Amino acid sequence: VSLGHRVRKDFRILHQEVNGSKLVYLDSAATSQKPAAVLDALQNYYEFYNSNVHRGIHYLSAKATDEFELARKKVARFINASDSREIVFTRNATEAINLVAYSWGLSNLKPGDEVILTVAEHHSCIVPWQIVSQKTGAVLKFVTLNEDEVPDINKLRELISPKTKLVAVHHVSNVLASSLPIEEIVVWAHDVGAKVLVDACQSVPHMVVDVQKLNADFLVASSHKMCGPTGIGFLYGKSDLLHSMPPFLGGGEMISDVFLDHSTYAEPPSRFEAGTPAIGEAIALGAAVDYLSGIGMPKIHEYEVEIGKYLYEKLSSLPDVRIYGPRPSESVHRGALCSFNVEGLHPTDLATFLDQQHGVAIRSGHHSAQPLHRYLGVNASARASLYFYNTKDDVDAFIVALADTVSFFNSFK
Amino acid sequence: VSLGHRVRKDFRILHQEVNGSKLVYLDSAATSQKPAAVLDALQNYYEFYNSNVHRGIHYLSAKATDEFELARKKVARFINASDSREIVFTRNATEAINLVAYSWGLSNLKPGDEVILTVAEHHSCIVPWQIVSQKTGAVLKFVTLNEDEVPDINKLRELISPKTKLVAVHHVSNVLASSLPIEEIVVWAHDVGAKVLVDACQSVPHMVVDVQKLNADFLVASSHKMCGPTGIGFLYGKSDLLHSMPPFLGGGEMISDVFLDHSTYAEPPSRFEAGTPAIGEAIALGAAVDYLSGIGMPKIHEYEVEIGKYLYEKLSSLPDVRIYGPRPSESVHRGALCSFNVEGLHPTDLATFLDQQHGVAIRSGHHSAQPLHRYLGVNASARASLYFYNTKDDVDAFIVALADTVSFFNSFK
Repeated sequence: VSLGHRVRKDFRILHQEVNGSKLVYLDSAATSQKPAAVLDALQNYYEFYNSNVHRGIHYLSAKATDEFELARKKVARFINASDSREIVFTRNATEAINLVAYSWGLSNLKPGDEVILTVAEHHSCIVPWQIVSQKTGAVLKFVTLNEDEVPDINKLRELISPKTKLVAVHHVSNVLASSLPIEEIVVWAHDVGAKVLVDACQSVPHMVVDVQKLNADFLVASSHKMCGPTGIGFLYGKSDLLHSMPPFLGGGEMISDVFLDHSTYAEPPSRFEAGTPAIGEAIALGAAVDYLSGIGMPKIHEYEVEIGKYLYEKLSSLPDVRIYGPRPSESVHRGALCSFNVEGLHPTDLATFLDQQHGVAIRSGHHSAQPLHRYLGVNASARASLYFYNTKDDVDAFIVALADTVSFFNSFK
Repeated sequence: VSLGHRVRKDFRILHQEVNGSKLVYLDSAATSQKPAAVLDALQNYYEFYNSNVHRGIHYLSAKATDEFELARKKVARFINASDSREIVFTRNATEAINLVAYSWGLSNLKPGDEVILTVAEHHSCIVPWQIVSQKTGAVLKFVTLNEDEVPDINKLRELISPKTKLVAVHHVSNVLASSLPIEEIVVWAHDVGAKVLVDACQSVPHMVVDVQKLNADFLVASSHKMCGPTGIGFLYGKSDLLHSMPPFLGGGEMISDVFLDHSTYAEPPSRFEAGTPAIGEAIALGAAVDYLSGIGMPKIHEYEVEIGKYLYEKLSSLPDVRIYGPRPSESVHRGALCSFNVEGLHPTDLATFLDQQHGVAIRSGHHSAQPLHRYLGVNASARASLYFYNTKDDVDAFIVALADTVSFFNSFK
């Protein structure tokens, strides 16, 4: 029994019919589905010990606070943070990136300072640093792709100079499925005195992530892509860096004392957590971490390797299909997703027909990476993305359905 | 059978023993408990149609998107917004206040501009404006209390001058249980060109709220206090005002087009909703709105006035008890909470004993209203706070338990 066929039972949502067909869900890169264990944890919180956290004294509040802070610890060890106080809870990675931009960026960046991105960056890792640029006078340096449709590592290294103060790049690309050598990027950046923000949204759900091994200064991720609930995500930041940073959001809970004239602030991470947090959601994210850890991130990543290659191979075997990004090898690792287009056909037509006639769920669009599509020469692409609850059977059904969809639209010549 | 005894069945969490005693929950001002209907809607989302929202072609996405946006309309209807596009989803009211402070505040407040608050303001409606003041040179004008321990409405009106640009005050106080004449205050502020932000966290869950009648410019509230999940809250704002406002958080979903050099932004409310939102939590908040509406907010308000009055009377019948805020009368109405202290005893001792020996859950501290307690001459107070699932029997148990607690600690003096 493959991993997918073993865990499929845990995910109630996959066991239904859509538009007359068995659902085939291949959009996990937009968001993941949740196992019973996570939903149980969420229900058990609300039904048995919901109360506001910290300084609540009474039994339910003490239990709520315990589990809440315990979930912070679970996330901390998942990414191997040295200290749980280096984990700050946000709504999503987007907010987490904004926290760094507002609190650290507006506080450390001067006119002339350089921030390095790639053209394959997600919008949440472009727009905040655009606004920081417009406020501070800092300049954005973009790393174009090479012949293998991945960010050019020597071009990136060339861009690292004493003017560089920040490198904000993806660990894994949500479109190209390519990875960056973060650990060595961090060394080159640190040699110059620059900080590295890692957009780890597509790596944390799918492979082992070690922030100490990476030595990254900031790392961001979203719960909803890693079998956890919507409405929570997290920011990792080195303790020393967080202690240096001013508050982002202000108000209740993040303060030490409040006077009419001024207020004093708590230390991280409470400094950056203003008002009542996503308590039940944090606790269920903890459960998602327990669930993923129970399977084993090595087991998951190795499985995604096999089904990802299988998806790449079968998709690429169709004529007129172009898959963006690198070709799989033992030197080039790919995430378990393919962004593609079919000659003469619009990806929205593909996605629509796949869903309506075959119950297959993919997405069409720029996938929040419009500049990348521009550099590739298109406005949109189709994307099939897997998680460990997908199977080879899912890929086969998708390929059959896609071949039928292509045949349909081409029949009109 | 009273409303409380009618609906208690809906709330699983109330039916348990803590510390050997039947639970008596009197901490709803800190957070509320959730009816089965809300939890079911949350579970139903995750088990059956979880998918990312907007521009998603496939069946599950279309359904999630429809329910997500329907939930936005349910919230707009609940507070009688004229347009659902005037509702912006946040993590909590604190964030919503921060949105206004950052987006509207920093781009409209100049050195010398005045912001009017009261000394009874919640920390989330104090600290963001302190920070804005520090950044723009604006100044805060605080309204003190009168002999009835409510904000001096005379001193408030007199503070209104051509220098005031914003009045940011509570609708109902989370400590005093008093209310402010918001509708009138809006008229006075608008006559000098000032905006009004209503902190409606203690009004939205407990009574009919009509933003068009109030004619408020901004209004904020948190889901977790109104039978909804943690992790979501909202900002209401007039469409013209929201349209004039620059983005707060930047990234995916809030954009129109993203280029390497700059980005354009969507219109409200998408403009202010960056990255994947708390999709499931928003849907559940809509279910909470459906639930509260099914009971009836006038019926809820009527019931809280009765049990709130009952609580005040019983508590004030105990010797050496002082309740902060105004006395209940035919002209002056209190919310269903009492913040208090007992002569010679610390409120933390009261709360701890009540929980451990009697299973009674209340709160001790400054309840994120520190300048208010300072003003009143104390560092902290005890607070018992009710919702419509509380009964007179709960109040009787509390008073019995409190009398015993007072007896215990005074037995050593």
